[PDB]
Amino acid sequence: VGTVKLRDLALERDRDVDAQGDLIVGKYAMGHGGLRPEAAGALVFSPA
Amino acid sequence: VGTVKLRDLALERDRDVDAQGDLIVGKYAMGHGGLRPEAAGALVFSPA
Repeated sequence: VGTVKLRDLALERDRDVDAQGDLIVGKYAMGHGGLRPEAAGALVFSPA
Repeated sequence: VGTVKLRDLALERDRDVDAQGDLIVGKYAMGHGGLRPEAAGALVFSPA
């Protein structure tokens, strides 16, 4: 399994005057996938 | 009678960029009530 990164975590603050409030936000961007099917497995329960 | 203040009068300004203007605001917070019933009265009219 592999991962590709474009951006990292960040925080930001802002103020609103039409509603008398405050704001906080965080964000990033990533992607995931699988590479080799011959290096994986699982253990399960037998059918009832 | 009495009065209780939590915040006092204040003013504030802002800038709007999507309508090309400015804003001005004023605000406060208060509450009112009565304390002593032995120092009050009223004058009225006779019925009918």
